[PDB]
Amino acid sequence: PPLSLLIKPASSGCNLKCTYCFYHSLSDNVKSYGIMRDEVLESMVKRVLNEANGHCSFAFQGGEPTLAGLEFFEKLMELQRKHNYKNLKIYNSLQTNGTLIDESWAKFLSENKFLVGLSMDGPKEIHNLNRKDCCGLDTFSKVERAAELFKKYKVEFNILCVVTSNTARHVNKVYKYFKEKDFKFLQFINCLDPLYEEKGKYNYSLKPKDYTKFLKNLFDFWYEDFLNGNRVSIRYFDGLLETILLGKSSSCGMNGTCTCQFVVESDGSVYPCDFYVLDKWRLGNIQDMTMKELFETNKNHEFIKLSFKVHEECKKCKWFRLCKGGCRRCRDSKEDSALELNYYCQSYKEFFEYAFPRLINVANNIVDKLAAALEHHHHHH
Ligand SMILES: C[S@@+](CC[C@H](N)C(=O)[O-])C[C@H]1O[C@@H](n2cnc3c(N)ncnc32)[C@H](O)[C@@H]1O
Ligand code: SF4
Ligand code: SF4
Ligand code: SF4
Ligand SMILES: [Cl-]
Repeated sequence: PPLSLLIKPASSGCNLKCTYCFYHSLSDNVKSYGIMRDEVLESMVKRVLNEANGHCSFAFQGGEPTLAGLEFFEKLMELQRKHNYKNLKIYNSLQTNGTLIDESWAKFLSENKFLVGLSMDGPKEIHNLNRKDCCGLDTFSKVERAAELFKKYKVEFNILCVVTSNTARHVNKVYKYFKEKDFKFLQFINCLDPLYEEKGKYNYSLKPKDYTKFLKNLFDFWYEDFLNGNRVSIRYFDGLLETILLGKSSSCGMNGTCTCQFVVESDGSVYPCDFYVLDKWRLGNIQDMTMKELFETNKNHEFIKLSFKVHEECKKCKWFRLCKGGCRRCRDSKEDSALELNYYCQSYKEFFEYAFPRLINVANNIVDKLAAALEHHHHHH
């Protein structure tokens, strides 16, 4: 089929220590496999190019993927050029904290048509509250520097903003900052508490009541801009529009059930979702097994099967066709247990009662522009 992989080329290694981050190697309660060896990179690229049909996608995350260094990415591009025997279209993307981006990176990413996700939580004070370096110092100016480089070198990028309780209290400041910077492709990621911990216990924790307030305020700002002919693409609202018009969404977590994301750690180990890079969900190694073999594992089958359970409340919900129960990670409360109701169920219900009337209007407005914006959240065209 088409194949899409999420690769951690520096594993969980990172130069920052964001308060809410459970992905980095120096973080809460996460082993690092170091930098992906040339041999593992080559194995992975050739395998995807031989086994994919239609197209394939390589997404580089972590950890901070720029820690693998620019040479790693140059070798990636040489492998893609040499070994794409089927002449597939290849999509490449990079999610980065931005702090190591310089002119050499910006030129490389522009020249090689990468789609970049740049993590920025809002204006200076909001961003710096949680996104601190390993010495505990500020990072916002370095991220702004990366965004300016991306603008100068015409790199395609989205902003990835984590929604903490602070974000929810200050939607106006966040939305206005991104507007001033002319960042028109935004993705708001709900702050997740560490897996299987009791939810809502940290000062940054996004509780359901906070998330309701966030969604309603953000929608009002977005809709106002829409009425005034300023198009701002917000990934969730666009996913709602595409669910309304197409019956399905391009975003994992909006379609009711899980997919195998083919997360590849730097040792070549494979996992089904980036929220689940854990030994009990380790599918195998990409050096040893085909993508089909990995997908066909008992572990993958089970991971996907667990998400098909529909909560009883959802079956009767007026918004079910719109929401579909949300992302499995937001339903996974306890180790080895059946999924519960989405943590944010109440938030979605209240937001939908507030926003559904206006959502249709925009849905009736759209068309090619909506599909194109939605694609920008997924891959470089
Ligand atoms: C894990 S980072 C990896 C790439 C890179 N280091 C960066 O910051 O963009 C990927 C995205 O996940 C987000 N993230 C980190 N901790 C999170 C959490 N607890 N809940 C939701 N997203 C989180 C980050 O802010 C970032 O936007
Ligand atoms: S920069 Fe990215 S990986 Fe590193 S600590 Fe922050 S969110 Fe986590
Ligand atoms: S947990 Fe969420 S993001 Fe991961 S595969 Fe399932 S729906 Fe997708
Ligand atoms: S709003 Fe709540 S009950 Fe309705 S589909 Fe979503 S999670 Fe299920
Ligand atoms: Cl979003």
